[PDB]
Amino acid sequence: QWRELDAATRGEGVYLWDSEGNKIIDGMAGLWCVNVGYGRKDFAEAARRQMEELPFYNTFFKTTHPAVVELSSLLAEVTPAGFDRVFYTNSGSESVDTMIRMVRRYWDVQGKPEKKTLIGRWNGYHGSTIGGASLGGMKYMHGDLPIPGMAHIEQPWWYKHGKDMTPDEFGVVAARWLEEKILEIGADKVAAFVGEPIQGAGGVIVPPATYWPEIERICRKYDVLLVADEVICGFGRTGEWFGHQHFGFQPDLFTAAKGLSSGYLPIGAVFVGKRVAEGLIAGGDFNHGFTYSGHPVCAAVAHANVAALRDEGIVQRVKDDIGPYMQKRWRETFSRFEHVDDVRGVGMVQAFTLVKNKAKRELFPDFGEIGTLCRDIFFRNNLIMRACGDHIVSAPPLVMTRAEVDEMLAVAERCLEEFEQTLKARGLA
Amino acid sequence: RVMTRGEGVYLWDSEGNKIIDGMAGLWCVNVGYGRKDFAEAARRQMEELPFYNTFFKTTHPAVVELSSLLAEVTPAGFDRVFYTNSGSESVDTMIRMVRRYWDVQGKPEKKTLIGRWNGYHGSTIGGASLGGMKYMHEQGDLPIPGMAHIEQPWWYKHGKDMTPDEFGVVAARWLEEKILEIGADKVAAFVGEPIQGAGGVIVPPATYWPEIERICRKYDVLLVADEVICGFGRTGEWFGHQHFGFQPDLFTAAKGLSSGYLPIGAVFVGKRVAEGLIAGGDFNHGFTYSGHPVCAAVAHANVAALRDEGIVQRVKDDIGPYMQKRWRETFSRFEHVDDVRGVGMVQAFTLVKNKAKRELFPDFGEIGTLCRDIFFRNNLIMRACGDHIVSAPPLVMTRAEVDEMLAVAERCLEEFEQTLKARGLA
Repeated sequence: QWRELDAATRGEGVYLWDSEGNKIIDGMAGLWCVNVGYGRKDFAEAARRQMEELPFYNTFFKTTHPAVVELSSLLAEVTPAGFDRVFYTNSGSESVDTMIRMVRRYWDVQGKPEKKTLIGRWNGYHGSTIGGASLGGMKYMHGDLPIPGMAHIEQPWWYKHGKDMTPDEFGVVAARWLEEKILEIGADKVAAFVGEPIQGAGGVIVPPATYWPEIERICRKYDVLLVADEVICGFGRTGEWFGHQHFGFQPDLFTAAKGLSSGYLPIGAVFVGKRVAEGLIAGGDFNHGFTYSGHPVCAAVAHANVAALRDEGIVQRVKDDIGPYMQKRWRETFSRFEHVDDVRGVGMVQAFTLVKNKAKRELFPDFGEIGTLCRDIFFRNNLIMRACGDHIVSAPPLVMTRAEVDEMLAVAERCLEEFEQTLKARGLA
Repeated sequence: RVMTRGEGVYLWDSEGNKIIDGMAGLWCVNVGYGRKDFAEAARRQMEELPFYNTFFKTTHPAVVELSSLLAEVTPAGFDRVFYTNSGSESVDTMIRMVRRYWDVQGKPEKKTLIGRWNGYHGSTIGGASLGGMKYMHEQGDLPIPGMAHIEQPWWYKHGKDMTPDEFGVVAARWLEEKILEIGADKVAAFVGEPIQGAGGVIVPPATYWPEIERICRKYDVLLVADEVICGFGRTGEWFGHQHFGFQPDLFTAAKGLSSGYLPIGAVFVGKRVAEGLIAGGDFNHGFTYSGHPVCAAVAHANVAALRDEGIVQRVKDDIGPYMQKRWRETFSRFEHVDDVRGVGMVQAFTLVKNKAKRELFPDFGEIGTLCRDIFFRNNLIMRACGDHIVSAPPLVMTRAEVDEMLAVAERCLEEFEQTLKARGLA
């Protein structure tokens, strides 16, 4: 009946439940976002409390809503220095859209109305808004997109574009693709470069260690703003509070998604560095949001989420305990298989790639076909892992226990033992 | 001044001063404040299942339940809804659907959407482009391609010697002339708020929309209503386009769907367009898996209340007519107030330099801020859109509360007139 109306039961910890009684291991944590796992009844209480006390705070008053002030203050403590001014929204997509406007408007204030082009990457994802889909580098997205002033460079995907280079060597090369694009367009027309510290929807593409430092060198060289999209890597996913902290680059601003509330309520934000912030304040355009922005109820729940991620040592636990454990076990489990390679990951994000031949580094034809097939197995065994093309990705709730990790891998191991079984059964060597 | 509480149509500050909210948050708090039963709906849903995954072949029940409910309050033909987080996202999504739709029909050149100057459709790059705010077209480098604009049906300004009913036909035909200037083969849709809200509650003549609709059909152009404000009982009908009597192919909604208690939005897709998108496959995912359970649960409670408690029906039959009658009885006498207008529970008027010449004050907006500051000093929230003064209080407002709000409002304008003459601006 539910399927019928749709076409026209529970969650707790890292587990989900169906009406058939079967438990389900959610290795995706909703949409990369449910970082503290499900069943957080103190979040529900924080939401109720706020929706019964003050669910609104109107412009009429000089001040701003307490819960927002309280959230802004807590976030300042967990975010790196120079990000006191935050701009709240309802989603990561809206975050990206907003920062696209802030980026262009900033240069206007700086008396450089030519600097409007943002450079993204192919296979990069930055939301579903028109501007967001334009900044992204997905094909099946490209509403007459992209909009003007949007350019793209190739992604740091060593396995495919690495040739005979070492990852670190390929990191420099891949990063200098940006320099090439900048000189092609003209630095005076380039406003910013935007990238996920790790490409999420693109199949968890982890760039070499040399990549981001080189991207930053180039940005600073040509006076191009550096923007990180923490949509997925945000809030402990890599072990650090933010992806750009792990890879060691400092963006002028960055975008966050509902991971900020572990997906319990819709919310997002753009964190604006001092340099850019003073530019926007000098303009006066986004001053209304730096003050009045943020839905009270969502702020309250988001506050409790952040407070929990820090106070309960969930984030620190990813960097010290469960992260290193997940990476070692992930690599121990998937390195045996004949059609699995490029096993990768950091903190609580992992992935690998289904391949025809590991020796040749030969990918399967019709990139995506074999991935979906492997996904179907995962879904028959009540294990949720996502297939981005022929990439299998993982991103469970950060509070997952070592025991729960082994359990998940145990199931995943079966699925692949079967995957290669079906593979050879269909004649796909 | 610190806000402590909200109850019904009032806001209370830290000192105990009562504040009449004549704007209902942002045109959205329709059932009023102090709704503790919604808090329960949210609480319950968030403890049980505050999310849903695409592993199953099902859609979260709370969402299905909401969809099923909305289908009963929306006109026939609107069975499929695409949920979002805000009115802005709805507009942006609607833009992508409209264009994707014509791609399915083999008409890839049919991509230009037409809006109106002084129109408002969110704050996203696409929404701002479709909107007609000039102070908003420069920032962000707007508008984006495939976006055009026609003049607004503002009679007081562009009415000349025509009667409103005649002006309504002329204003509507601006759409046709634009379509022909661009070429019908390039026009994907026309988009408009049934009543321009942020523009200053611009109520078009009764002849406007019916003519707009005829033109859209004539040139095979999609018609899109933006119910960001008129939605959910504002005009007395569940949706503005119902009041003015036109059937859009899709319409967008904002957090009024949950009375602003939680961020939520939706795109309502008619038969024609829905069937089209399904043939594509681009959006088929969101017609089922889109929507946040908690927000959906609070929306369900809001919509259920709006209907089951006769709140909307009451606007149409009781407080609406009363509000309009009283609104006009109150402001008609003032020398520098004209174009007293409104319907249901959205009203407005315009501060003018001289009613005779229909002359407006210079620097449209300077005088609106002056008058607005008076409302605020007296703990009354009514918005100023230029020299336009607008009002859209909670639909559950009682008659006595209407009289109270109008009493203070009249007091503020008596002052306005005096400070106008004192400053030699009469």
